[PDB]
Amino acid sequence: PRKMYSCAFETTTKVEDCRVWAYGYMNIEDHSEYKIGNSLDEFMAWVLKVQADLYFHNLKFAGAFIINWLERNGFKWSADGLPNTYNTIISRMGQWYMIDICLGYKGKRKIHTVIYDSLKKLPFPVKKIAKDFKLTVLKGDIDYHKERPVGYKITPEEYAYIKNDIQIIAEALLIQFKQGLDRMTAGSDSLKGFKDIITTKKFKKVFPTLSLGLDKEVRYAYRGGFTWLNDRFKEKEIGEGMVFDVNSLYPAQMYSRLLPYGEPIVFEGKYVWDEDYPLHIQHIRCEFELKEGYIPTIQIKRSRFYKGNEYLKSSGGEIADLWLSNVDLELMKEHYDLYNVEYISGLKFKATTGLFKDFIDKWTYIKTTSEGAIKQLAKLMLNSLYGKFASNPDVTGKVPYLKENGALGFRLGEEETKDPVYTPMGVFITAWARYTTITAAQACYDRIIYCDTDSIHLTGTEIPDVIKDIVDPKKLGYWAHESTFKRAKYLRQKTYIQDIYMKEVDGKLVEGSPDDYTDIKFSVKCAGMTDKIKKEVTFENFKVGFSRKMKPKPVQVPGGVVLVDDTFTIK
DNA sequence: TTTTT
Repeated sequence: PRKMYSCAFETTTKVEDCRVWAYGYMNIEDHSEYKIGNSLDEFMAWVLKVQADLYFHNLKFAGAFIINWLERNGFKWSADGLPNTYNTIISRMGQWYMIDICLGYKGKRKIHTVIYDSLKKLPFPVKKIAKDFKLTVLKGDIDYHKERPVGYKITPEEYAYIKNDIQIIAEALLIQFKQGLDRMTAGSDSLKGFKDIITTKKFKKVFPTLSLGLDKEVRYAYRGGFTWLNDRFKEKEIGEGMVFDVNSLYPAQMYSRLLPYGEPIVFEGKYVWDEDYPLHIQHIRCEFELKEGYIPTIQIKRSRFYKGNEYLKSSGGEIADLWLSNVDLELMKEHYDLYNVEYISGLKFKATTGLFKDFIDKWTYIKTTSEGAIKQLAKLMLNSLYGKFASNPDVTGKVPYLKENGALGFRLGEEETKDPVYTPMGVFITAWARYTTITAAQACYDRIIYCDTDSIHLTGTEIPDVIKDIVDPKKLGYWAHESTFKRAKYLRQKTYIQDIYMKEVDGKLVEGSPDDYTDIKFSVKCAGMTDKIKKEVTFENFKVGFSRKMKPKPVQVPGGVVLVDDTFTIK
């Protein structure tokens, strides 16, 4: 039985002198067992003797300073566990998942101490986890720009802050660990809770593993949410309008849409209706023109010769080679006119609508009859399951080494292959979800402004008649009227601002309407903006260009990493 | 509005 601890480092800001000036660790299953020093060598010695599992919230940060030490202390990265060797799992994108420090072997059992990332399990800021889990959290933050030489003495205040940080993460991790949720990520915790309910044996027969070629083609039909801005509104300031959000978009699809399963069946040319294999993916070649008065829906995989992340109005003289789920193809045919079509090949699948019902009823129930921590975790169980299917085959990531500077550095590693869960289920879930949003936006075409996965934004304050019957504040799969604004401005996908109508309900500010409001909440949404950068934004300064050097970014220096106030610009 | 100091 390996132990588990919540750990955190408080680091220096000096680009020259970067080091741990305070550390802390807390036994997760025993918060009385804890320590808070000020010496990394002190910490690291312990890290080597414990033979347990550690968890730093946002390993990415703390993981740096950890590598720095290992490299300068008889440790070097190694493929497969070796005495005084250390392996790691860092994705090709810079996401840390595990640092496995090996010390040797006792007969067989590897003597090691694995360091994990809590963020991969509780994907939120500590401050947030505190609030949503209702965990005591001290207000304020340790003075970061205070000169701290080596050996500096930690004050009673800074002490409380550090203990508090690791206790918050400990109280959270413990709840999941108290339910089998002992995986590396939330996703895997969901895949776990999901197998418990249907049985691994049933899972194996339902979601068989596919060949590498078969999976490659199925992925050709995979795509994310539907994010799109109507040009008619691009960069213009508009008046009143409203926002609608689907109640649990994915869970909803998983609960009642016809979803694939089983062994696929290849076919040539155009798919032929088959009752036992209702869903399919068609490899098709054609040209197309967006029907007059319809929203674009075709996105050709980024970086080839078609504006990446943009929905095409037409193929523009060039032939398109696409792999589409039948849900995606039915949609394309209603919004576009297709010419010179060629149906090449495809895959049929058996399908049912009862695969996730038990899973979803269970966790929804808990979510409904629970509060604070339990509730959030339940939502986490419910919202992290879909993604696990749309696996990412190639686990090829970075590899560390001491860079010519005394700082941390990386480069590309060998080529490794992980086995696909069941990608066809991923293709249809996201497809079904897009269909949900897109058909609603299209029915509101005359007022549609912006769409983003599970929400549509319309001009006007009155609920559209075509939408009325599927509008409801709580029901799963329904559209909830989330807000109404007095005015707004959209610049680009996920980049806008609104003046929302707020009212008073029992003592707090809540979304209101034109006929009942007392305030106007200014609201900004832009990929990468902060609470600080936001305070400087307003209607007339919000435009393509707006920039400020207020977005700190990881700049690895000798010893670990530092956050330099860099530049942020709306492009 | 990835989340860390």
